[PDB]
Amino acid sequence: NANFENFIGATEGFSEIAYQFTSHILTLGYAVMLAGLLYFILTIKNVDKKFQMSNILSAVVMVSAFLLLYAQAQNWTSSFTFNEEVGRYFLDPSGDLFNNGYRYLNWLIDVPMLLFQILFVVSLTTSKFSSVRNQFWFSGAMMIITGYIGQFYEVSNLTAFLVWGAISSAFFFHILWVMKKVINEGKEGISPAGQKILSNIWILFLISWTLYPGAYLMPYLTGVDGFLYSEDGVMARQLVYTIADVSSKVIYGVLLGNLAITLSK
Ligand SMILES: *C/C=C(C)/C=C/C=C(C)/C=C/C1=C(C)CCCC1(C)C
Repeated sequence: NANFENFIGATEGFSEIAYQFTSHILTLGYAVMLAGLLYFILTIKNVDKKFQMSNILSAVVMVSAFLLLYAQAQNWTSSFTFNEEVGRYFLDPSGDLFNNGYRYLNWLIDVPMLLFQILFVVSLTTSKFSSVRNQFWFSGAMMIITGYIGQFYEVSNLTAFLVWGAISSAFFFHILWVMKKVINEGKEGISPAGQKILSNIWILFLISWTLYPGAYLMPYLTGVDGFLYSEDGVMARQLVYTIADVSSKVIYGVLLGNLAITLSK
């Protein structure tokens, strides 16, 4: 499937470093998700019943993430193979080829649940649960779908690639706007400690989620002839994605659990 990983792998190839590093950073990804899974399971008892749906959604996200990131990892290593002559790893015809599908599926599943789960920890004031939920779920699904559409043109048609990226961005923008409202309403009438944690959650959410569109554009951030437009851009992209995954899923989940506990007090 015509993507950048495959482009680079089929033309320049990947240095030992780029291929080993990338492989290791992916393994950390799914490793951390597994640890996260066990954490959210074990600690579920630490929060009042009325918050436990958040912990549950954390656990489920962990399952999803671990399975698909693990599959992704195996895909990476399988797709590229070493050539003694040039001393680099090249896209392997006997392999399945690298597939972004695993990640974009993970997003499709995880995005709704991550947005949903905060609604079980914080209380809204003037907004309706059902309104916020539907707005999250819709825009979350649209954002990933348009992104996925765009990813097809990454190499083929960099114009459409960006256009769909921008449409995706629009939906992203809508999500941020709703989450801002949720968090602000969540703060009213809770302890300053809780407000502290909600402030932190916002920042983590804002940064961690923005990493994704960053890694999506990563290869072209230096132009077509740029440094990033290479195995290094693949390296960077996958690193950032992995940093975003851990942040947006595990750390996000941890913080919500901590918020829940202060609200039990
Ligand atoms: C746990 C996985 C998460 C939270 C994935 C989130 C993914 C995004 C917020 C993706 C955003 C994108 C854009 C805003 C434009 C470019 C295409 C995407 C999908 C990377």
